[PDB]
Amino acid sequence: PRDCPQECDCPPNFPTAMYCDNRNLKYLPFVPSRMKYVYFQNNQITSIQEGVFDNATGLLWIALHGNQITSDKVGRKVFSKLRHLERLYLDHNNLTRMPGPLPRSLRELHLDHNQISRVPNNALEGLENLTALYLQHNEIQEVGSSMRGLRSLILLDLSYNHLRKVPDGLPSALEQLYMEHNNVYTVPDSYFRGAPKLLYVRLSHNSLTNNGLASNTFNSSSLLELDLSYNQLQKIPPVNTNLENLYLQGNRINEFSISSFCTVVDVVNFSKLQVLRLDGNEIKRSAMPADAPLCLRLASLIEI
Ligand SMILES: *[C@@H]1O[C@H](CO[C@@H]2O[C@@H](C)[C@@H](O)[C@@H](O)[C@@H]2O)[C@@H](O[C@@H]2O[C@H](CO)[C@@H](O[C@@H]3O[C@H](CO)[C@@H](O)[C@H](O)[C@@H]3O)[C@H](O)[C@H]2NC(C)=O)[C@H](O)[C@H]1NC(C)=O
Ligand SMILES: *[C@@H]1O[C@H](CO[C@@H]2O[C@@H](C)[C@@H](O)[C@@H](O)[C@@H]2O)[C@@H](O[C@@H]2O[C@H](CO)[C@@H](O[C@@H]3O[C@H](CO)[C@@H](O)[C@H](O)[C@@H]3O)[C@H](O)[C@H]2NC(C)=O)[C@H](O)[C@H]1NC(C)=O
Ligand SMILES: *[C@@H]1O[C@H](CO[C@@H]2O[C@@H](C)[C@@H](O)[C@@H](O)[C@@H]2O)[C@@H](O[C@@H]2O[C@H](CO)[C@@H](O[C@@H]3O[C@H](CO)[C@@H](O)[C@H](O)[C@@H]3O)[C@H](O)[C@H]2NC(C)=O)[C@H](O)[C@H]1NC(C)=O
Ligand SMILES: *[C@@H]1O[C@H](CO[C@@H]2O[C@@H](C)[C@@H](O)[C@@H](O)[C@@H]2O)[C@@H](O[C@@H]2O[C@H](CO)[C@@H](O[C@@H]3O[C@H](CO)[C@@H](O)[C@H](O)[C@@H]3O)[C@H](O)[C@H]2NC(C)=O)[C@H](O)[C@H]1NC(C)=O
Ligand SMILES: [Cl-]
Ligand code: NI
Repeated sequence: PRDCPQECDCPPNFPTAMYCDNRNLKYLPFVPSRMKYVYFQNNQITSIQEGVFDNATGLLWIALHGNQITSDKVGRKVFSKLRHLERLYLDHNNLTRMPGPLPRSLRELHLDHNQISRVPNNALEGLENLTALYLQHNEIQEVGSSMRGLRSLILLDLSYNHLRKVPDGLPSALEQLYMEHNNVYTVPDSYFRGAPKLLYVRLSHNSLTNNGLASNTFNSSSLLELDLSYNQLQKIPPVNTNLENLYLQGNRINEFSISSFCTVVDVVNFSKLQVLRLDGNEIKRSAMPADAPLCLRLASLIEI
């Protein structure tokens, strides 16, 4: 049992892999039953025909990035019988909608550099082993509640999109969240309290104003780095003493309030901030009081 499409290469030393990448292919051949790894990247494929993977029920990897696939030419239920699929690469195509339904066994999903306009609420239903989701460089306007059920998700990249609203609910294991270069103008009260293990957040180049925030929005005990540069902030939003890096350059901040870092300062209460950028705002260095180091006791680099 070693049949192989003529346009592809199947190594004898590794009979469960099939290489069809970078060959000017125009369509997908039907995959042999034994295959676990298939590589179709960097061709001129335009469609994923119905039933293409139905013989290979043991597929783990599918690489389809770097083609010209459109959403109307993704076959019906084409991924449905692949109940062990772990990794799927669909970045750099011509997709306008989320493909699906997707197998509940997925661990990584790449969908960046397409033209996806929206993530419906049920688009990622049941993917409880998904650890990384790449969606940057699309035209997404909203994702709704699609992220709530992803119990294993560590990384979510939504940067360089058209987001008007932050995701309505975050999963509990999330550590990295990137949403820079979007159109966010509001963030709700206690938004990050639902993500106990969140470490890195980027929200630069959006349309944030203090009136669109709550007092405690960015006060979270888990955060290490927070990037909010080039918004339209007039005041330093309050933060937790655990925060280590804060970027606020290119805003409209017109006062230095020490109470944004520490509500009370004593021998054991103080900010652990190491890096702080406040340059490109409406304050001079003299706006920072002489006794500021009592609060910012660890600040090694402060730019104003
Ligand atoms: C996709 O899969 C089909 C069917 O797979 C068959 O059913 C599965 C449940 C497994 O048990 C497979 O092992 C099994 O093959 C493949 O078609 C099948 O091809 C084989 C040839 O290797 C056919 O067997 C032969 O059939 C002739 C005619 O009856 C006999 O004279 C021979 O003695 C021998 O038995 C088998 O009949 C055929 N099955 C069907 C339903 O047509 C198909 O090749 C495969 N495609 C790829 C690309 O892998
Ligand atoms: C899949 O998408 C590619 C790329 O689409 C490009 O990026 C998008 C974000 C939009 O901005 C699109 O407007 C943009 O094209 C498509 O490739 C594109 O094909 C068209 C023709 O089909 C190309 O236009 C030509 O451009 C040359 C100059 O190089 C002119 O001389 C021609 O007269 C003609 O106008 C376009 O340049 C090309 N873009 C890229 C980046 O290669 C692709 O067609 C599409 N595939 C499907 C199946 O929809
Ligand atoms: C979500 O993922 C879990 C667990 O995945 C596991 O953990 C990873 C870190 C890796 O180590 C993976 O290799 C590993 O599978 C899935 O649960 C697992 O399901 C498989 C069935 O496909 C179970 O296989 C069994 O394993 C036992 C040995 O304990 C054998 O005796 C059996 O014959 C059978 O092969 C596996 O045990 C099970 N693991 C756990 C920890 O539950 C889960 O299926 C997956 N979710 C979805 C929807 O696919
Ligand atoms: C950032 O957030 C911390 C902690 O926030 C606490 O936990 C959240 C989940 C919410 O439930 C908050 O409501 C809650 O306060 C803030 O630290 C907290 O500051 C308050 C002062 O407003 C402390 O409360 C006071 O404590 C004294 C002495 O115990 C009492 O006498 C007072 O009556 C009053 O209750 C609170 O103890 C303190 N918590 C911790 C864990 O340190 C922090 O102020 C905030 N930062 C900014 C800039 O707003
Ligand atoms: Cl980039
Ligand atoms: Ni880019």
